[PDB]
Amino acid sequence: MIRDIIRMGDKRLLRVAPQVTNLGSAELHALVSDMFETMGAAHGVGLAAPQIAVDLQLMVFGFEARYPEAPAVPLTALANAQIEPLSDEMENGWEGCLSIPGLRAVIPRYRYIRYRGFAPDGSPIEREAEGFHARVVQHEYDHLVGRLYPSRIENFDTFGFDDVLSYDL
Amino acid sequence: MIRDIIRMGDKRLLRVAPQVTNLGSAELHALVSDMFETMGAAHGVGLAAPQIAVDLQLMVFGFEARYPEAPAVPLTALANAQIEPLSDEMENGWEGCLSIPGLRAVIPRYRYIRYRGFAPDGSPIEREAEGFHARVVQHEYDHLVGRLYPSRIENFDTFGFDDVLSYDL
Ligand SMILES: CCOC(=O)CNC(=O)c1csc(C)c1
Ligand SMILES: CCOC(=O)CNC(=O)c1csc(C)c1
Ligand code: NA
Ligand code: NA
Repeated sequence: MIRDIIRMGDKRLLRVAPQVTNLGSAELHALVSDMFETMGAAHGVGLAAPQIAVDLQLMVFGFEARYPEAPAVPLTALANAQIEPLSDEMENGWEGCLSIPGLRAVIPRYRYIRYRGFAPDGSPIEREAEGFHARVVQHEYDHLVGRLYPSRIENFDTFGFDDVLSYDL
Repeated sequence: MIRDIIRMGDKRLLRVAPQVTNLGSAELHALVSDMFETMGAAHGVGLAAPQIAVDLQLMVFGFEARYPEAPAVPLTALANAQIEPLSDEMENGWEGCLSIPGLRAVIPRYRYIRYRGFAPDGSPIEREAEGFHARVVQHEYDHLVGRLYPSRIENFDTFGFDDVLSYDL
């Protein structure tokens, strides 16, 4: 089932979500399937559970094919994500958010991370990630601690409506 | 004539506008009349010339009657505005912007200012202003130096879509 995505301004996006504790359950599997369905209908590249007003440490992300420079990111559902930078190096790049429709900004992120957590069937996931793959997971992780991209913008010249911006990163 | 209001992302909002040098002219008077007409159709409380893609130090503002707590602000067209705080005191309050439709945030502004400049007929204007009157003029003045309200937000919990926010200032 497609779920409504809540918009910035909704206090439910500002919460610190608790951990997932029903790994392997039918209920988590249904939630995850809704999330992938919801992300897909919205043409997203990542979606975090608080964006459908579900207070849990859970995100889905990935796509084959709008982010032209971005290589494929495997379709992944990750519960209880933890992230650690693997270098100090920051890289700037474009982000939008389905809870902030119409807009985008340049945001600095760590270029190189490791992330760890669990797949919905309860098996561990741990991966080193870089570039857009890494950015997507850091952006979704922010949602789980009640953070959205605008509080991360450094250059406000790059923040604007997607159909109007001509900032050349 | 109603002019298109350009949206955030348009580089023309990021310019430092030059001064008005045609005080008393038919051309300025027509521009000002368009501005008041444009602001009115959009139900604004202030509009700055760069928001209609006119690179000039010029703003219109004021209204009898959406900002419930706000008393009447006289209808005013101000060219070559200069602003000086009359106290260090900051006050938080809600702002939106016609170049950023759908959104609003809490923004700190000086509670008490003086502003000076010229009416379109070339006579001097100078006024002490406080509260919402003061805020409106500071917000429009920012447009003349290529600044929009998001680069002034301190509390990102208060930034969101007008139909969704339940932040209680
Ligand atoms: C209609 C398509 O909109 C979008 O996908 C806008 N961008 C995102 O939602 C996004 C999530 S993580 C990240 C790095 C970007
Ligand atoms: C549709 C009505 O929208 C608005 O008026 C949104 N707020 C403004 O544009 C504004 C200009 S100065 C200031 C303090 C607020
Ligand atoms: Na919070
Ligand atoms: Na600028």
